[PDB]
Order: sequence, then C-alpha cells, then structure tokens
Amino acid sequence: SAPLHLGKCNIAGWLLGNPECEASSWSYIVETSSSNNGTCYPGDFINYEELREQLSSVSSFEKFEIFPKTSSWPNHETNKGVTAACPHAGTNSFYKNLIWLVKKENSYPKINISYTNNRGKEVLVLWAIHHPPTSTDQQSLYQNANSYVFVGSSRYSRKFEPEIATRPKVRGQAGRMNYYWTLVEPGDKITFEATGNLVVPRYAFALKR
Repeated sequence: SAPLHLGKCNIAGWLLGNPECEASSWSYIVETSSSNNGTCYPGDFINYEELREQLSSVSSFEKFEIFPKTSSWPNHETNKGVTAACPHAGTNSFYKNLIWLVKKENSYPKINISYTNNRGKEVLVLWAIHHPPTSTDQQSLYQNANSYVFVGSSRYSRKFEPEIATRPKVRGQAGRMNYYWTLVEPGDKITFEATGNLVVPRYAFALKR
C-alpha cells in the first residue's frame, strides 16, 4: 500500500523541511499520536487541512529545486536567515525547502521571479510571509519600511501587506510567519514579486495523484 510514515514529524514539518525532519508514492500517510516536530517558527499554516487532503495519496512525488539557491537571488542575502526557533543539532537554522531572504549591503532591491511548469505534472509550491515585531527588525532584515509581496498564477492571486506587530513570545519569537501553498498546473507560470518579507521557495514538489 506504500504507507508513508513521517516519523516524529508531521506533514507541515516534512514539506517545509524543518531541519529535525531531515518518498515517491504512497496510498496513505500514517497518522501518529507522538510526533513532536511541526512548524518551528510561530505563524499560521494557511489552508493546512486542504493540503493534507490533497496529499492524502499520490502516485508520483518528486522534490526539485524550483529556485536554485545560488543563482536565483544575486542581489539579496541567502545565508543569514536562521533562527534559534528552528535549530539543527543545536545550531540556529531554518526550513530547508525555503530561504529566509534578507537585505544585502543595506539594500533590498525588488524581486520579480517566475517559475513556468514544464513538467507535465502539478507542482506544489510553498512559501511564507514574515511579520516582524518591530520597525527595527523590519529595517534590519529588509531595509524598506513599507513592503509588499505578490504571488500570482492562473489559479492563485494574493497581495500581502506585511504587518509590524509585537506578539507573545513563542519559541523565542515575537514575530510570525504565515505559510502558504498553491498547485501550479502544467504549462502555467507562478510569479513572486516582493520588496521585503518573503520567505522564498527553494524546493517544490512535482506530483500526480
């Protein structure tokens, strides 16, 4: 039946790449009562239950590097987005399938990048939107005070206006990042535009039910 057992992780931690969570087909995902690794940065996983339904069984699943880390972001910083909320063997780390992009040399140029699905299968893309707790953090991370993020395909369209809001400390963090996903149909294009606050895809998933 090719059960998929995720060990001590849940679907969110596995797909985002929680470093503590470090399969090509399955008829069901084993549900346990003792998994203790999920999302490590506080924030809401939007439409998580719908994603679990979409992934309940898949006949083909392949992770691929949708936006290669070393070539996709030449004017942004790719190696500083780590946090004690997402440890990896005690070190500050982060989700392995996303990159927490930050400013480079006191500048955050506009991002405008697209992926066109040439795979003949649906592509599942995940990203996150960071809401810092203070204007100090907004400036430290992204330079620009008033940013936006747009994500659009033929099926999905949303403009995000990141907020500055001090929230209760969770895993040391008074900010939040909300997690998002969409399925990109074969032949379609997904575009990401941003002037700050975008936790970009690095790895995405080609799949067939």
